[PDB]
Amino acid sequence: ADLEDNMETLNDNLKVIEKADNAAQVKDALTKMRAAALDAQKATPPKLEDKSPDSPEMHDFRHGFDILVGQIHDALHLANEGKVKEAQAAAEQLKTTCNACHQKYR
Amino acid sequence: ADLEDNMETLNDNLKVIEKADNAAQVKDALTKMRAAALDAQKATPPKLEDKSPDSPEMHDFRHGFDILVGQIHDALHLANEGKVKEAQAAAEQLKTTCNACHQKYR
Amino acid sequence: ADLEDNMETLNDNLKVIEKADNAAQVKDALTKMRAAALDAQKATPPKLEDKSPDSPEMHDFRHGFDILVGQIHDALHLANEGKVKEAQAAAEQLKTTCNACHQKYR
Amino acid sequence: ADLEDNMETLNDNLKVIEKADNAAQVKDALTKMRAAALDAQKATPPKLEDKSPDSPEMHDFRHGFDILVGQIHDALHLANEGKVKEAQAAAEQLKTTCNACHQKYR
Ligand code: HEM
Ligand code: HEM
Ligand code: HEM
Ligand code: HEM
Ligand SMILES: [Zn+2]
Ligand SMILES: [Zn+2]
Ligand SMILES: [Zn+2]
Ligand SMILES: [Zn+2]
Repeated sequence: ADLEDNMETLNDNLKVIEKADNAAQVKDALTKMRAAALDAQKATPPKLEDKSPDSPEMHDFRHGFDILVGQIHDALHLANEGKVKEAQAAAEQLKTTCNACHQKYR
Repeated sequence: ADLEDNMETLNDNLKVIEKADNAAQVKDALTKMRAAALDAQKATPPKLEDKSPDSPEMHDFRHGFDILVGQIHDALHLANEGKVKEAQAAAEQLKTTCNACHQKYR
Repeated sequence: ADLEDNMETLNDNLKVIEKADNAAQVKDALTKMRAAALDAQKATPPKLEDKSPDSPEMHDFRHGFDILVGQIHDALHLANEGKVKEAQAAAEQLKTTCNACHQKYR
Repeated sequence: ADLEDNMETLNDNLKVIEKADNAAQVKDALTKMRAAALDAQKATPPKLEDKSPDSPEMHDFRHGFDILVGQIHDALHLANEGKVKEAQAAAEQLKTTCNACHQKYR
């Protein structure tokens, strides 16, 4: 899908996690986020459609996703360890990464 | 693309890296590997077409990519730091991850 | 050294990075933070001096550092790639990790 | 402690993990390895006592530990998820990292 969609996914499951009750939910949600993130990856953001594919910006843009995915990956682990609360914390702190990118490229 | 393709990509650039001379090459090759890995991600391997999307296996399968991608990501950094040799080492040691997955799901 | 010290180090270089001008500075500062974090690691926080060494808390406490170190490591890479700005961003976003631990154990 | 010691620690718990039966053991052992690794970190290897602290080698040397610790961190997660076998696999594959450093600096 396109950015807007994967981003909608990202934001939806994030709220699902915040309202989540069981570790089952959190896991599934995070899993979708990973997918959404990995997909958002390939995309080229509007503010950067004039920049070349191998631009310092496009590279930093892609780097952001590697950070985001790495984080989800870990939060995932926590959910898998049954630790629902600290997994949610992990998800909440993800926002820092979401935001970060938004300033630079949204 | 489909697994076979992204896997071909993955294996080709790996050898490109082993035969690589300049940091420029390694970078580019690793970059391609990231793309191939991230894509291979979405795919569902043959040995697991009967297993549900949220199977312990399908999840572990996906996890391997997170490891692989993470590793490529760091190798990438090394290449960007001009450190061609240790980046190649990083690439060589990636194999451990490639193999790992192959036993369980290839 | 002891927590307070390594923590002071951590917070000092963090501001050094924020006021940093050249990539050389950022690198050096981040390098100090790595050392400081790696050291703070071994330590046992006050709120947890009654808890056993292998407590869920002492483990989570240790995990936080693994996250922090991991992040510093990557920020370091960026600095080495000459990318001073996104390296600073990487540092700023570290705080999320700093904070996270402080709620739970400070 | 000094390198030799942390290294002994590292190699001992590794074998403990290989002979390990319950997830409890694996966790505890890996935890010791982390401590041993993080400590080995600060040290200055013999082959590099003539090189300056900020040498390309001393830096690469330190980087190796960041890789090792990172890996241990993940194995740790697997143990915590009860997955004793794949955690042991994680541990076995760590050796690739152990070796790597030994060629360059042992
Ligand atoms: C889990 C974290 C994240 C969440 C929940 C999130 C959420 C959102 C949401 C809800 C939008 C709404 C606007 C729309 O698409 O119509 C948006 C847009 C956007 N996000 Fe994020 N985001 C996250 C991470 C990131 C990261 C890491 C990057 C950069 C690498 C990024 C780049 C963008 C961009 C470029 C847009 C503009 C899309 C457009 O053209 O409409 N986001 N984000
Ligand atoms: C850089 C590391 C890797 C390399 C170089 C690599 C390479 C290859 C190659 C050359 C094939 C050839 C057979 C073909 O596709 O026709 C293959 C197949 C396969 N690989 Fe990898 N691989 C890597 C990592 C991984 C990882 C991490 C996983 C698991 C998460 C994985 C899963 C598979 C599977 C399931 C197949 C079978 C594909 C098919 O149906 O043909 N690989 N791989
Ligand atoms: C780069 C991020 C971090 C910065 C800049 C930072 C900074 C600080 C500072 C300035 C103090 C001042 C109080 C003092 O020590 O006298 C402090 C205390 C403390 N920090 Fe951090 N911290 C960071 C990360 C962390 C992390 C990840 C943990 C947990 C694993 C942690 C645990 C603590 C604890 C337990 C104290 C109390 C120390 C005491 O007994 O005085 N910090 N931190
Ligand atoms: C878990 C993986 C590792 C294991 C099990 C391991 C194990 C060992 C063992 C058993 C020795 C025995 C010699 C002695 O100390 O008397 C040794 C030496 C050494 N290892 Fe490792 N090691 C590991 C990782 C590393 C890494 C990542 C580095 C580099 C960053 C490294 C650097 C060294 C060095 C420099 C020595 C020489 C110490 C001396 O002066 O005696 N090792 N290692
Ligand atoms: Zn973790
Ligand atoms: Zn690295
Ligand atoms: Zn990075
Ligand atoms: Zn993992």
